[PDB]
Amino acid sequence: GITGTWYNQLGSTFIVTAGADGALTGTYESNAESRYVLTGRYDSAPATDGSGTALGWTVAWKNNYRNAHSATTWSGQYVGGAEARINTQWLLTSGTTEANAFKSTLVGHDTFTKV
Amino acid sequence: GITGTWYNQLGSTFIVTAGADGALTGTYESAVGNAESRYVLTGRYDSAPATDGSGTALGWTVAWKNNYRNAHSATTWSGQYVGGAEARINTQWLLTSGTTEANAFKSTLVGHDTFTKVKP
Amino acid sequence: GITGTWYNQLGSTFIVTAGADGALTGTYESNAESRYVLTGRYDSAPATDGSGTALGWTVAWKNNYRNAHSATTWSGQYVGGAEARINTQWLLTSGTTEANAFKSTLVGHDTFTKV
Amino acid sequence: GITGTWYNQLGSTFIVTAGADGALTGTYESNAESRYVLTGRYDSAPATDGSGTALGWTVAWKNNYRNAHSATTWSGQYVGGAEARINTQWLLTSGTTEANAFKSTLVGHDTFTKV
Repeated sequence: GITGTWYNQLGSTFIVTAGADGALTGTYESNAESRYVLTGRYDSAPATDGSGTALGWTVAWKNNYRNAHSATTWSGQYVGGAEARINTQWLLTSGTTEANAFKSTLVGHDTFTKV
Repeated sequence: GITGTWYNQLGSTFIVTAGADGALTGTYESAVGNAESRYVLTGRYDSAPATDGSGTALGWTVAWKNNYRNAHSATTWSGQYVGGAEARINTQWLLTSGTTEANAFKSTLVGHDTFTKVKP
Repeated sequence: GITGTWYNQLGSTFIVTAGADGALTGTYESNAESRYVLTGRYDSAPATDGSGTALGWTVAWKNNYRNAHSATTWSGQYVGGAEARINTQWLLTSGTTEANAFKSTLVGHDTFTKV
Repeated sequence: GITGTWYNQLGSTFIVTAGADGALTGTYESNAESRYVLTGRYDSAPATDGSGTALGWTVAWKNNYRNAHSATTWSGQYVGGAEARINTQWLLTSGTTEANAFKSTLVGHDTFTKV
């Protein structure tokens, strides 16, 4: 159920392939200037008790056209079914000097759907 | 640089290779939790950091499943590498477990890790 | 604005009083055994540009009937408007031995509405 | 054991009184320009098995001299002993417009000592 195209509410889009041995590979877009490589991992043998599938992935926001000197990680779970969704929490860290490290990391949450 | 063997404050080991293309590949062995042996890791880093003394942003994921066991969970580390006298990588991390919908509210642990090239 | 009775996504009720110089006082429930004291602070002089009102509160999960040996803090902002809402992120810390400190804190998010 | 003056390792000072009712009251200094009111809660009946004591507190960064339109919540635990410490994770939320509301919260950590 994970392989495919996913959308959040802010428009953004991500296309992933969930390989056989837990790999997650794909791209994240918000045009070419807006596409970034993603890579992650997921639990390739989840429970069957009704639990979701744990996964995670990272995007460093540099492509051949841009560099924000930052990286986001999303940690969450795939919830299959008719309203399949991926519920995540994320951390965005920015390259900062030591003096400003205390405010280098933003936290938030995102839900992705197939629609 | 980032490539090498790193240790966190708890004795966990992170062996990583920083590719040319912003890719991070390696292995992680955790000292704590529902873990055993090495786990595959993958991530990304900024391969063209700023000059001003800023650190290098990076992140990576481990799904806690190998041939020995499966914890049904995954951890993502988000942070930055700071080179120099004592090189170090400072991170914040999110550990998400597979749960049913009713317990999704308690599925995610949050913490911070410091990695260094010398074992503590 | 902030003063009154609020509800989250899950059926918990939060009754607050917002005081003239930034105190937040009240109770958090989910009967009496599920009733706990909260306290916090808010920006008593927000921006007039459209931004929300920053706030936070804490609940320790001890009352006369129960003690879970833990505390939750909510960090967020009130938004006045169509549906007045409080959007938050929370941290729940459990008292642990230092061997288990790594697993002591959960993170999540909640949205409160007067409905 | 919590009542007292506490220092983090970046020049900040927390003076707190822990009340018999589970209340935390005090001052956070980062000068009188730099003094802010804090309020929180803690477990007034913790375990005596070596587990720490859960607590939290909030500072809204408004005083009579300045206003950052922001608030920090600290979630953590007190650990007694020779080298007593309070280990925390915090959330700093800023007042933002609706569209910037995703970049509104910073996450970090703090350790305080009686030094």
